[PDB]
Amino acid sequence: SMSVKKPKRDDSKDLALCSMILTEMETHEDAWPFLLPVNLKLVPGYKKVIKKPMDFSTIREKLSSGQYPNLETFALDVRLVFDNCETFNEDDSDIGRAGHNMRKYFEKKWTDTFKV
Ligand SMILES: Oc1ccc2cc[nH]c2c1
Repeated sequence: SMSVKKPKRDDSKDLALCSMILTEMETHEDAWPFLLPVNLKLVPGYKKVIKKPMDFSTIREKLSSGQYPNLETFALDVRLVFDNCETFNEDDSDIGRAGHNMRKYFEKKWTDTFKV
């Protein structure tokens, strides 16, 4: 409360660390469904169904331009990519399984990097 401050973690490296995690995401062999925005006019239904599209390049743009207030808003956008993927694709479709794989990969790197 007022004039009573809880110790807060050192967040000085958060930008660099999220950037490094994102780079690893981007280089993963299963990243291809998520590298660029979905072709809004080539994937029928995607525009109406997916209310908040997100993808790695858009996350990179936002990260590079100071559009994430904190590391948690960055994680929200990454998870959004995979939540959207789950909504639209079958679990055992190539794109669906890629999403599950990428999510697992992200959450471990997230835990390992920040859950000190
Ligand atoms: O490459 C794709 C194609 C379709 C969807 C729907 C959510 N994420 C997607 C990624």
